[PDB]
Amino acid sequence: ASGLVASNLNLKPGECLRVRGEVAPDAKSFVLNLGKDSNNLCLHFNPRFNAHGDANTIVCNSKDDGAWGTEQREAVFPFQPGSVAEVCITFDQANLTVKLPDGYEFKFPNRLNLEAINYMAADGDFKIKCVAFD
Amino acid sequence: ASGLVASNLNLKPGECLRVRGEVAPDAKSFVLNLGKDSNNLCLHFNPRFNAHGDANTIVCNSKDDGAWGTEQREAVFPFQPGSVAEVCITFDQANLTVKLPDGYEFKFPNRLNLEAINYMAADGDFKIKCVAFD
Ligand SMILES: OC[C@H]1O[C@@H](O)[C@H](O)[C@@H](O)[C@H]1O
Ligand SMILES: OC[C@H]1O[C@@H](O)[C@H](O)[C@@H](O)[C@H]1O
Repeated sequence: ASGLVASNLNLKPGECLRVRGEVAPDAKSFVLNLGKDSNNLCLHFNPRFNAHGDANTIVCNSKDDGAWGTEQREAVFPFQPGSVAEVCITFDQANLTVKLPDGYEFKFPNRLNLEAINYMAADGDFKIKCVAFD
Repeated sequence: ASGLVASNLNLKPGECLRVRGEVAPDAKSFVLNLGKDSNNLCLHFNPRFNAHGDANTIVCNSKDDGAWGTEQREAVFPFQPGSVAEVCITFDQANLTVKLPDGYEFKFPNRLNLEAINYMAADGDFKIKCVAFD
């Protein structure tokens, strides 16, 4: 009952991952994890409506062998409870580029130095409606 | 080398699962599996161009607690190596309905009596590019 989990993605540098989902009507936060596996994440994309002291804050972090890295926070929050939201994530050797619903873009360093993303997992108040790879 | 693997799909009866992927240019066949897990498949969708002694025939079968059931072969074959193909799948407790690229649709008995589909997997000859739930 958690969220969609996909493996063997083999997303190489330069490829874009497009994820469209539904934010729960009473969402507190949702997560989109990308990486090698559940313990090695190049991107922990975590928009928080109201959770852990954050109010409408997008928090991103890396996870190397189970250990969380230094969190990064964005200046915009183009997400609304009970509404469709789409995010596009591009993979590069140095950084991951994330484009939000409203077109805002930001980068998150590829700390684990992954050469390919093979794992994706969604969880929280986000019901995935479609995923596309390129 | 296998294809994409998705779990926690939570596909419910009546929902439409649209899968679009690229058929390898030198594929002798390809597989799209759906079910509870790798050992319990409500649908083993296997178009065969030239494999296992068959030619341009779509072979369907189920796998219950590891055991393969009786195969069913389809009447059409709207597939070709080295091209993009999309299939649309839905189900109820009695049957699964598979719609092909040519708009043709057939039914395959839901032998596992599944009330939800949580697992999907493609092999090395079918590269999934898009997955939708509607
Ligand atoms: O640094 C990332 C982590 O931050 C925590 O506050 C949160 O509870 C975890 O689920 C994870 O998001
Ligand atoms: O009916 C399903 C089965 O068909 C056989 O021909 C094949 O060798 C098995 O691996 C399995 O796919």
